[PDB]
Amino acid sequence: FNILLATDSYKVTHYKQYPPNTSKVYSYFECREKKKYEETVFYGLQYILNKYLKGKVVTKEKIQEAKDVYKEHFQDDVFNEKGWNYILEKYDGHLPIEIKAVPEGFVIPRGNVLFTVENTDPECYWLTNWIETILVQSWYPITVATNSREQKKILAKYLLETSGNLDGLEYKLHDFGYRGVSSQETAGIGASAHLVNFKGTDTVAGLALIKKYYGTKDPVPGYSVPAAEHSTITAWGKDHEKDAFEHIVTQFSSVPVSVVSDSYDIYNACEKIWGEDLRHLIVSRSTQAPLIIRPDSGNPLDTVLKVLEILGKKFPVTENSKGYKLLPPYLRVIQGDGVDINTLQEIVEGMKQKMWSIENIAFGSGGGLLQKLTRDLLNCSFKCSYVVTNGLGINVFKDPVADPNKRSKKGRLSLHRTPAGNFVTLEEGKGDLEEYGQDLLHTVFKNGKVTKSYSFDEIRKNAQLNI
Amino acid sequence: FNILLATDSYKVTHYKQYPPNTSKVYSYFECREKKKYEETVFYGLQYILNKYLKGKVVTKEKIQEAKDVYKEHFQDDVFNEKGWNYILEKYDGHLPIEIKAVPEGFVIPRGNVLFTVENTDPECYWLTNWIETILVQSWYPITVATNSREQKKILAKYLLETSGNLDGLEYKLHDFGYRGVSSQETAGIGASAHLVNFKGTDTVAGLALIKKYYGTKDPVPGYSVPAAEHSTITAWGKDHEKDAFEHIVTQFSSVPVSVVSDSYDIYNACEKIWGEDLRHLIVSRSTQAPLIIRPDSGNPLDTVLKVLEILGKKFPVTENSKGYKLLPPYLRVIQGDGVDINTLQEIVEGMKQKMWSIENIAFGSGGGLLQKLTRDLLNCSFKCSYVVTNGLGINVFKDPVADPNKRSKKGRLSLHRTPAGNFVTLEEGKGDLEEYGQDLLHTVFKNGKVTKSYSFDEIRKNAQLNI
Ligand SMILES: C[C@@H]1CC(=O)N(C)N=C1c1ccc(NC(=O)N2Cc3cccnc3C2)cc1
Ligand SMILES: C[C@@H]1CC(=O)N(C)N=C1c1ccc(NC(=O)N2Cc3cccnc3C2)cc1
Repeated sequence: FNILLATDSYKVTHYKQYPPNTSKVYSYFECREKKKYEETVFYGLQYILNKYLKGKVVTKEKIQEAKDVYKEHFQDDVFNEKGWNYILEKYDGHLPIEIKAVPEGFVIPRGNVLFTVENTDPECYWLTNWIETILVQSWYPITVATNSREQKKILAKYLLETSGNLDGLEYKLHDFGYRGVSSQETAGIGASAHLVNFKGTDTVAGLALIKKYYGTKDPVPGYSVPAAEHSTITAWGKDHEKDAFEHIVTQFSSVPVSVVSDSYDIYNACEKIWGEDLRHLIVSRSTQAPLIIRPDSGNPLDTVLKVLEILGKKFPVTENSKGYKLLPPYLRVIQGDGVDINTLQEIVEGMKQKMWSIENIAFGSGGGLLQKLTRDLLNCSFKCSYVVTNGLGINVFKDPVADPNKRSKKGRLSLHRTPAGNFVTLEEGKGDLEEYGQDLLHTVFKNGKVTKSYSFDEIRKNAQLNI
Repeated sequence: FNILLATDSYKVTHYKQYPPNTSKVYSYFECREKKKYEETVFYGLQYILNKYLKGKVVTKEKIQEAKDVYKEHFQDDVFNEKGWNYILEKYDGHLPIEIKAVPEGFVIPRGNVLFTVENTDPECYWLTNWIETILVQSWYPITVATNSREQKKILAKYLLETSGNLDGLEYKLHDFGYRGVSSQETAGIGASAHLVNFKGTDTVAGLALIKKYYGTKDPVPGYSVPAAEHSTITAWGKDHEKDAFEHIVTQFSSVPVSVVSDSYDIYNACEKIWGEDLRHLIVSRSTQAPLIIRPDSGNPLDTVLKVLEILGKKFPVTENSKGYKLLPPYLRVIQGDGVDINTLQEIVEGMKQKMWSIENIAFGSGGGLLQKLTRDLLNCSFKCSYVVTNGLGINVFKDPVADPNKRSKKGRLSLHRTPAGNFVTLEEGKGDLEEYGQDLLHTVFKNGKVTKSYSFDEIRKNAQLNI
């Protein structure tokens, strides 16, 4: 990795575009508010600080590599060799940068400063926005963690209404999205952002990232159970679906086992194969080792409601304290196809209307959880708010005529507790008046060293639901 | 990187789920047909073969790391230590796998075999689908390359109608999506997939991936020009937008320069600042070094049409051979906000309706180009089609009752030229009859060695538009 090749091309030319005699460029990141995701989980910055920004990031070889590449890329010699050499010689290749950030796991309303960046050496005014591209990728873990947590709110609300408790809440949305993300690296980041809110994952890459960059008291942050795919059923031949089911549940008789049942006909599998032919292998299983039946095709709501109606008539169904129907403890369902925040809400409301407890079901989400997200969802944005030119500080901003929603904040920023216990961002250095107590941002990075870190345990505690 | 921790958790348990006495598992990847992306660019497999699959991928330390992690992850000892040890001892940690693939750059209609995977050792039946997760991530570079190319078709069609040529087509869609993707790795893969079709990029990460894994005769596969951001304008102070514009165009007087002009009022910037105050610096510029005015806010179509109307009345507009209006060669426009395949089509059709040539404009796309894409768009899918159990080959498939569109192909597959010059996938080993030509799939991977490679130059040639 070469930080000199880890920015937008145009930023290579920016050191020649600022006003001459500029000693300071001070920039900030926010989840810009709109005209519905009203609060965001801050998670991911620490990963980036440690992997890409900290220590000796500049060498004589990296400056040369970059000079050679940009000479051909621009068909011109615009690369700032002198500026990068200054960093190598003065600070042994350590970035003269101060980053202040909200603590990780913190749940902040839209339109508040989450972190600030500035240069600590007047020579390195250009460096602040060089690293915009790297720092803005914070959007991804922030967004995954926020959208995961909003899904937990929906599951929590319906599990409480239909069961009267939150038992198993942290295992009800399982990460299926390893194959569905753009890269191995994305898989690690995304799975880690999900585990802020839940404990169930099949995206193994997430575990090593958490261990290396955050840490947990427990040996692993995430857990899984044995489960079939279409290959492990269909390999037996079309006329031997029963022989496949029997072999799989018998191999995993004393642990929970998920078996995809839609290879040929989901409704036949539930009613005839599970419901009659193999009934005797299901009803004998322990409460700690249920069969979990997995549909994976058709309208998600309609398929879940019909599978439950089928199983309710073949197995001894009970009625819980609140009047909702419950399968026996050895039998559960998981819907692992077409699950996003929208269809999740559709299914649990649909199940509630037909008097089925949410105790009965868990969800698998892949693309909906880790891939079908953009920087646009929470308006994740990095902008310059304050510069010092000719020894004079100026409050700086954009305010486009045709979009007031893209207006940026002015001057040096500070995050404060209101008297009612909410958050406010003070602009124009007004935090120095100390009318709102102390700044809630901490220095997390300074002059190539990480100065403050959080365990994955702390982050989980900060990210807890109200209830 | 540890390939033993680079799969879906549930696949760790699959070696116990296949029929006993299974010596072969043969699986295939396709872009499944629907009930409108009719043809896909095959690109990305080679990257994955070299980075993750080739050579000694298994060590005594990696088997132990995996055994320790999975023991805690499952709260059970399910990990196949024996199977992974066999690969270490017999093949010096080299994967006993054969992968056949269509050549990279190839444009194939939906629902055709793109690559096949199988084990070369009867012991390693389980290995074929272990690597599904890693191989299926091919969806991302395939999808980016396909969607980029469809956008090139739209640009090509309207540039021809309005100008009568394709001059500068390969520079008209510029990659802005470095900050908008989920990771550094994704940035590299995505930018590389775009450069299959175009030569303009700001996602620098793409250049090193191409050089390392593919190669070009040319020194670099992608190019860029100097450009401003809001920071390099707004840093001058609200009342000095003119002083900023003048400084920037003067610094980059002999090369093309992009200047974002919407910081406060885009319409004022075009009509008064560019159109009157600084007119004398624009009209003096060379045809090889134009000013490119950049709006970045408001309705994309409406803003482009109004900026052009403004500039058409302040600058000497010509009428080309085909009756469409053309700015002087020293003045061009780029729309770099809210550009996806849909809005791209909206704008060029809108410009055509108002008799503006597509010569006038180029596009910047970030999230639309590299992030706002899923595995669902082209139905990228990996399925088992053929097994050998008890020495007997079986043709295998899924066929869900409630979704015929998820039906998979049967038996050993082969890709052929039809007599009319189209593609067909033969099922059930029917390719072994010589009734069609040669199989177009070539062995690209066998027993830990990459056996066939393509230059980025070859891939570009294969991916060309007809015309
Ligand atoms: C163990 C949890 C808890 C629970 O209460 N229920 C009902 N279900 C659980 C569960 C059910 C199923 C799985 N795993 C799966 O079905 N997988 C794993 C997986 C990964 C990627 C693509 N497809 C699949 C199929 C994982 C956990
Ligand atoms: C030079 C190309 C070719 C051409 O014909 N036109 C009209 N425009 C071109 C061009 C126009 C603009 C740029 N670059 C930019 O405006 N950038 C670069 C960039 C990257 C990420 C986010 N924002 C920006 C702003 C690069 C190339």
